[PDB]
Amino acid sequence: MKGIILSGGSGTRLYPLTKVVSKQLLPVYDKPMVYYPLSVLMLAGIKDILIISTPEDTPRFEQLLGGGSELGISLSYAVQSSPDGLAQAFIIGEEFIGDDNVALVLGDNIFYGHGFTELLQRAANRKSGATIFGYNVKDPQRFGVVEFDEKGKVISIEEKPEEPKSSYAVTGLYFYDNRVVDIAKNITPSARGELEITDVNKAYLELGELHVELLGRGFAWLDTGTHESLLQASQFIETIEKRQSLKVACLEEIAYRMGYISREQLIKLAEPLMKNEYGQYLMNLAHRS
Ligand SMILES: Cc1cn([C@H]2C[C@H](O)[C@@H](CO)O2)c(=O)[nH]c1=O
Ligand SMILES: Cc1cn([C@H]2C[C@H](O)[C@@H](CO)O2)c(=O)[nH]c1=O
Ligand SMILES: O=P(O)(O)O[C@H]1O[C@H](CO)[C@@H](O)[C@H](O)[C@H]1O
Repeated sequence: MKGIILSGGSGTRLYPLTKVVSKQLLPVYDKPMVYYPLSVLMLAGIKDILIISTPEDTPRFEQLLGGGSELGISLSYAVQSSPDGLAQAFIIGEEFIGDDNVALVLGDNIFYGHGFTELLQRAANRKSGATIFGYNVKDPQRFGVVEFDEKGKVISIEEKPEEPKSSYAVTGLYFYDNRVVDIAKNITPSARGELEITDVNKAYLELGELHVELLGRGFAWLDTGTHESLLQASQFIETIEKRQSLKVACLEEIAYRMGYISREQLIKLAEPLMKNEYGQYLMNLAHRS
């Protein structure tokens, strides 16, 4: 399965932070934002990943992450000329996707919680339909909103409803079969002038093939869309990491844990970073039993 990170957008709300740095290059505690959605695709077992960003920012992401060989993965890059909707990911990424199933993750979403890798690996191994992830939120009218019955069957999905039918946001992580490319080609802009992911998901719902996994209250799903929310996400990750000996979204650790890279390869990544605590962490892991 392949994956796409949609890592463009204007980041207008974060001005002036996003005058000359991509929102997705801003820190979440100690790591560039994009590390977090990338780590989610890696943990799902996805090794062939396309990163989409603006004309100006795409080369900045390639500078940061390269082609992926350090991580035992393949990273490729494409440009989105204007932020005209999430569903454009599949249009820009058509040649990349080919005949394969594909997951999409949004650049500014931060997922963390127990039990998450099992849900990911389940979604990644589901060969048919669309899987979305719902999460109970305070202000559901800000988000795509999924309404489901007693058996978890989707009833409705609506983008930023004025009268939300549930408190469940449709978070920025989506797994699709190959039908998504033709679906994305056949939707039209909304009132926001965007080719909405919600409309991709409605196409699967028409077919009875939109499947929702619930991310329960013990899970954290944050986004970094405002100054206040970006600082709050940074604090959250800081708290988790301070207490534990383990890091969140340490890409090189994940590459090792997923078996994408060897112990020797991890040592070689740690060496030029021994001047800092991040390299020290990687070295310590490589030498653990
Ligand atoms: C609407 C839109 C969002 N984005 C990204 C920026 C944020 O990470 C997220 C916004 O939901 O998606 C794009 O890259 N292109 C777009 O067209
Ligand atoms: C195993 C591993 C999990 N995680 C995250 C995924 C889940 O949100 C949480 C529990 O697995 O920790 C990492 O960020 N790095 C790792 O190396
Ligand atoms: O934040 P945006 O771009 O308004 O909203 C976008 O991401 C949200 C998740 O972060 C989803 O709930 C929305 O369906 C999607 O259109």
